[PDB]
Amino acid sequence: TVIKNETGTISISQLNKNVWVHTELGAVPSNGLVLNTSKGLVLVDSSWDDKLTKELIEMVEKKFQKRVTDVIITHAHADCIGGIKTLKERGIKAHSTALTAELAKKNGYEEPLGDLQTVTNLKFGNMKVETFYPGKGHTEDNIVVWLPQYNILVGGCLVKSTSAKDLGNVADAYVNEWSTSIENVLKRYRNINAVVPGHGEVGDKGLLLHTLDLLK
Ligand SMILES: [Zn+2]
Repeated sequence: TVIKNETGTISISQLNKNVWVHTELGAVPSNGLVLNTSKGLVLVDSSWDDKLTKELIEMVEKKFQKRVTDVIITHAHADCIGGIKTLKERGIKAHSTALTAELAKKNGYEEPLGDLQTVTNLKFGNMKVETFYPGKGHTEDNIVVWLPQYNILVGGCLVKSTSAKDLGNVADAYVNEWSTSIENVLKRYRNINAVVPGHGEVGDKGLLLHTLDLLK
């Protein structure tokens, strides 16, 4: 099941019952998650900017007939925190680590909550979510999201997709530490099913090994 906007720059597809993957084109595609809970919609990352972000929010609210209550910002880059202004004026809580919050202000973005610690467990209705800071990699502040009831890992931009041969923007990256950070994710979650990369299609733990390979 896949739903798109008239333009084709925004799509939302179902992973399973309450988990969907949203993708926006900026033409570079960017992934995020949409969690349908008994108490509102929770998103993992926003979109490139405020127009795409408002538009994404509008679609999911229309489809599920619920409000987006929270959003998890994985790092301080446009494809993740691009629509923080949109989120704040709609009363949407933008969760982020303290580091991500200061880096956002540093990049001229409105500041997220800065409430997430190294390991944080959030539960929205019946939907369990865990955020984990593995260390520096793609950016200094990048975190991953884990859904223990489905064993789905949102590696975000710390993980590259299967056909990706480029690590992307490393001007802000910590290439050398990146590998150790992926290892921490691997040691922390032993039984991973699906992993969502920041760009590209959903895969498995093989995506993390693939990324470590690119990093060698
Ligand atoms: Zn990034």
